[PDB]
Amino acid sequence: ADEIGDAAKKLGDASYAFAKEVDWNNGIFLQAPGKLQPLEALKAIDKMIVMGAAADPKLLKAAAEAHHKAIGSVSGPNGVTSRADWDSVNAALGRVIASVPENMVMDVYDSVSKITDPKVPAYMKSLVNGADAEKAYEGFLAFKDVVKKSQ
Amino acid sequence: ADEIGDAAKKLGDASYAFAKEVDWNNGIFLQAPGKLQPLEALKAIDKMIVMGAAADPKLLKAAAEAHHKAIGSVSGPNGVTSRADWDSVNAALGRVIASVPENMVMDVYDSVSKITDPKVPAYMKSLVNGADAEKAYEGFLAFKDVVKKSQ
Ligand SMILES: CCCCCCCCCCCCCCCCCC(=O)OC[C@H](CO[C@@H]1O[C@H](CO[C@H]2O[C@H](CO)[C@H](O)[C@H](O)[C@H]2O)[C@H](O)[C@H](O)[C@H]1O)OC(=O)CCCCCCCCCCCCCCCCC
Ligand SMILES: CCCCCCCCCCCCCCCCCC(=O)OC[C@H](CO[C@@H]1O[C@H](CO[C@H]2O[C@H](CO)[C@H](O)[C@H](O)[C@H]2O)[C@H](O)[C@H](O)[C@H]1O)OC(=O)CCCCCCCCCCCCCCCCC
Ligand code: BCL
Ligand code: BCL
Ligand SMILES: CC(=O)O[C@H]1CC(C)(C)C(=C=C/C(C)=C/C=C/C=C/C=C(C)/C=C2C=C(/C=C/[C@@]34O[C@]3(C)C[C@@H](O)CC4(C)C)C(=O)O/2)[C@](C)(O)C1
Ligand SMILES: CC(=O)O[C@H]1CC(C)(C)C(=C=C/C(C)=C/C=C/C=C/C=C(C)/C=C2C=C(/C=C/[C@@]34O[C@]3(C)C[C@@H](O)CC4(C)C)C(=O)O/2)[C@](C)(O)C1
Ligand SMILES: CC(=O)O[C@H]1CC(C)(C)C(=C=C/C(C)=C/C=C/C=C/C=C(C)/C=C2C=C(/C=C/[C@@]34O[C@]3(C)C[C@@H](O)CC4(C)C)C(=O)O/2)[C@](C)(O)C1
Ligand SMILES: CC(=O)O[C@H]1CC(C)(C)C(=C=C/C(C)=C/C=C/C=C/C=C(C)/C=C2C=C(/C=C/[C@@]34O[C@]3(C)C[C@@H](O)CC4(C)C)C(=O)O/2)[C@](C)(O)C1
Ligand SMILES: CC(=O)O[C@H]1CC(C)(C)C(=C=C/C(C)=C/C=C/C=C/C=C(C)/C=C2C=C(/C=C/[C@@]34O[C@]3(C)C[C@@H](O)CC4(C)C)C(=O)O/2)[C@](C)(O)C1
Ligand SMILES: CC(=O)O[C@H]1CC(C)(C)C(=C=C/C(C)=C/C=C/C=C/C=C(C)/C=C2C=C(/C=C/[C@@]34O[C@]3(C)C[C@@H](O)CC4(C)C)C(=O)O/2)[C@](C)(O)C1
Ligand SMILES: CC(=O)O[C@H]1CC(C)(C)C(=C=C/C(C)=C/C=C/C=C/C=C(C)/C=C2C=C(/C=C/[C@@]34O[C@]3(C)C[C@@H](O)CC4(C)C)C(=O)O/2)[C@](C)(O)C1
Ligand SMILES: CC(=O)O[C@H]1CC(C)(C)C(=C=C/C(C)=C/C=C/C=C/C=C(C)/C=C2C=C(/C=C/[C@@]34O[C@]3(C)C[C@@H](O)CC4(C)C)C(=O)O/2)[C@](C)(O)C1
Ligand SMILES: [Cl-]
Ligand SMILES: [Cl-]
Ligand SMILES: [Cl-]
Ligand SMILES: [Cl-]
Ligand SMILES: [K+]
Ligand SMILES: [K+]
Ligand code: NA
Ligand code: NA
Repeated sequence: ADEIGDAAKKLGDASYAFAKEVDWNNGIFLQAPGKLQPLEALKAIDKMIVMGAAADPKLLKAAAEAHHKAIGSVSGPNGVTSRADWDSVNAALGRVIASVPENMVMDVYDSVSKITDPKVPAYMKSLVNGADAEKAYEGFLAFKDVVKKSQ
Repeated sequence: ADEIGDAAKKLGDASYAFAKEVDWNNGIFLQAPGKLQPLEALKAIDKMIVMGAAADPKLLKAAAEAHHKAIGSVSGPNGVTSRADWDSVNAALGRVIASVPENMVMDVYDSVSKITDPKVPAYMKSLVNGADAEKAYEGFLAFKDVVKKSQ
């Protein structure tokens, strides 16, 4: 047990209503988030490869194992994993994020934001309950504070 | 140095003409290979997650580092990496493949083949020189024989 684990459980309370509302079987997630810009997208992938090469190998392994288990408990019409496995996933990703320097995480965020059309967040939000999306994001802000303290 | 490394250099001789011919900046690679079938595709991704969780963490790390270096040497109008970095990539992936049981690798191959439309290989081949694609594949057959012997 650790503090990211505890923080993940508060994140779930804040965000699992939102996770149940997203239709995870929508084909839209395979689409570029706006115009496909292969050269800019390669830049964003390079930043993620750098981050992955720097991330703790055991925490990467655990994150994969948590997603395999989360695939096993998908149910309902939107393909949502169980609440326990949602929390498991979020804690294991928080530990990966904490295992690399802050600059590597911001470089993925900035490099992806460059290729994301400004309409994409509001479009996604419009498909779920907006209050539950707000509550999920406020959850995320509290969670990343604990992550940063282990980082 | 190892035998997969040596085998990668013979693979490059056989396959780098083909790699120069693929237009790696084509947007088509983001598309599903045929009809998007989210539930079947999740099955194929689950098999890759299982394989990744079982793969040697150091060899996964080295494979990411080799792709970061290969992104650095992209040139020309098709986005092809250098010949040296092509070989580097192929040897590092061969080592990952050798670090897990044969069944995990076949389960990814079978689970992806299930979602790949039968026209997709011939369509891809039609965009390059067909003899060089054949030579690249015969390379791959010789390479996977060395991989299997380290596996
Ligand atoms: C096949 C090859 C591989 C293909 C895939 C690889 C590439 C993947 C690219 C596609 C994924 C991108 C689309 C994701 C959209 C979700 C992000 C979002 O909705 O974000 C919404 C926000 C909204 O903006 C925020 O809005 C906030 C509003 O808060 C206010 O209001 C709030 C509640 O409303 C709270 O009350 C809060 O306290 C109050 O401050 C603040 O103003 C913030 O400053 C502002 O940042 O937009 C932002 O962050 C701006 C940037 C948006 C995009 C940034 C990306 C975010 C995630 C990047 C990391 C990885 C993603 C890919 C990796 C794949 C995984 C392995
Ligand atoms: C954003 C979320 C993430 C998105 C992406 C995740 C999912 C990705 C799915 C999209 C990628 C799939 C499309 C790839 C097509 C390339 C495969 C191919 O052209 O293959 C062509 C072959 C042609 O068939 C072969 O044809 C051969 C012909 O050989 C003959 O002829 C030859 C030369 O012509 C030689 O002479 C030889 O000696 C002689 O035997 C033999 O008959 C073989 O038995 C037969 O298998 O089709 C086959 O294998 C049949 C199966 C074809 C598809 C199988 C997949 C292959 C690769 C799977 C592994 C990973 C891919 C995804 C992972 C992502 C990476 C991290
Ligand atoms: C071995 C490594 C792991 C893995 C490592 C990572 C890492 C590392 C990250 C992702 C993130 C994401 N992964 Mg993952 N991921 C894996 C397996 C999967 C599988 C699968 C089939 O198993 C799927 C479908 C996905 C899907 C996703 C997306 C939901 C998301 C990227 C788009 C995004 O930002 O949407 C928006 C994201 C969500 C809807 C997820 C929940 C986010 C928070 C907790 C709550 C909602 C807040 C707010 C409303 C919306 C997001 C705004 C912010 C700017 C964060 N991953 C593998 C097994 N994944 C990224 C992410 O979520 O970025 C924010 C991320 O940082
Ligand atoms: C950390 C892990 C690694 C990684 C791990 C893997 C693993 C593991 C595999 C892939 C494979 C692939 N990866 Mg990779 N990959 C990474 C980074 C990338 C990046 C990036 C921007 O850095 C890109 C663009 C890609 C692109 C690709 C595709 C070319 C390919 C999956 C589709 C396919 O089978 O096409 C067909 C493939 C090619 C055109 C590549 C060369 C194949 C051989 C050597 C020569 C051509 C033979 C023949 C003509 C065509 C293929 C037929 C066969 C059935 C093999 N990877 C990261 C950093 N990648 C898979 C693959 O190639 O399956 C065959 C695979 O097994
Ligand atoms: C081989 C292998 O290992 O694969 C694994 C590798 C990983 C990395 C581990 C992995 C993973 C995680 C991944 C890739 C997550 C990807 C997330 C992508 C989210 C995409 C989104 C949000 C896309 C869009 C596109 C939109 C377009 C919207 C618009 O066009 C619309 C409609 C109408 C227009 O008029 C206006 C518009 C509004 C502009 C939108 O609104 O959103 C996974 C899945 O495990 C597979
Ligand atoms: C060895 C091996 O296998 O490697 C493989 C390993 C993987 C894992 C499979 C792999 C991969 C994927 C990777 C690394 C994905 C990385 C994802 C990073 C996500 C980062 C996020 C969300 C960052 C942020 C930053 C934010 C900042 C928000 C704020 O600052 C803002 C705007 C304004 C402020 O006022 C307040 C604020 C709120 C502070 C935010 O909101 O979000 C890869 C590439 O395949 C390699
Ligand atoms: C088709 C289908 O059915 O797919 C099914 C597939 C599954 C797997 C079963 C499934 C599922 C679950 C999924 C996808 C869950 C996704 C979770 C994503 C979690 C992402 C996390 C936590 C990311 C971050 C990024 C962080 C960044 C933090 C910082 O940068 C920030 C901000 C500010 C800096 O100053 C300091 C900092 C600390 C650096 C962080 O702290 O955290 C589902 C729903 O069932 C769908
Ligand atoms: C070859 C093949 O087929 O592979 C298949 C493999 C799979 C794995 C089966 C597959 C898949 C599934 C995938 C990747 C799923 C990824 C899902 C990502 C979902 C992202 C969502 C919901 C994003 C948002 C963003 C939002 C933003 C809301 C806000 O910012 C807004 C507006 C303003 C403020 O209020 C703050 C805010 C509240 C922050 C929101 O509210 O939500 C797929 C696609 O089938 C392809
Ligand atoms: C977040 C993160 O970590 O992301 C990283 C995660 C990874 C896993 C490390 C990673 C990687 C590797 C990946 C995903 C490789 C994906 C390869 C996909 C190849 C896709 C192909 C071939 C798609 C198609 C679609 C076709 C459609 C063809 C047709 O429709 C056409 C035209 C005409 C129709 O009439 C008939 C038809 C012929 C049927 C086709 O012929 O081919 C990467 C890139 O590093 C990003
Ligand atoms: C901890 C962590 O970060 O995990 C992350 C790590 C990654 C790496 C980023 C990640 C990932 C991606 C993974 C595992 C991708 C796996 C790719 C596997 C590819 C397999 C291939 C090509 C297999 C084959 C089998 C073949 C068989 C061909 C033949 O039998 C046939 C037909 C007929 C015979 O007569 C002759 C024959 C020729 C013998 C072939 O031709 O090809 C993931 C999921 O994101 C998790
Ligand atoms: C947008 C853009 O510019 O992107 C740029 C991005 C880059 C990275 C810079 C770039 C590049 C390089 C790239 C993608 C290279 C891809 C290489 C893929 C290599 C895949 C390999 C070796 C896969 C396998 C699978 C194997 C399976 C073997 C077996 O199953 C088989 C068969 C039979 C079983 O009985 C025994 C077995 C042993 C289990 C194996 O042996 O090997 C490029 C070209 O510049 C494009
Ligand atoms: C959000 C966003 O934008 O992300 C972006 C991120 C990136 C990384 C920038 C990006 C990218 C690039 C990607 C994934 C590239 C993947 C390339 C895969 C290429 C696959 C090819 C060539 C496959 C084939 C298969 C062939 C088969 C030939 C044969 O079987 C045939 C017929 C018959 C026999 O003769 C045997 C044979 C000879 C075996 C062939 O000949 O070739 C993209 C797409 O821009 C999206
Ligand atoms: Cl506890
Ligand atoms: Cl571009
Ligand atoms: Cl040598
Ligand atoms: Cl389906
Ligand atoms: K479970
Ligand atoms: K180089
Ligand atoms: Na460790
Ligand atoms: Na090792």
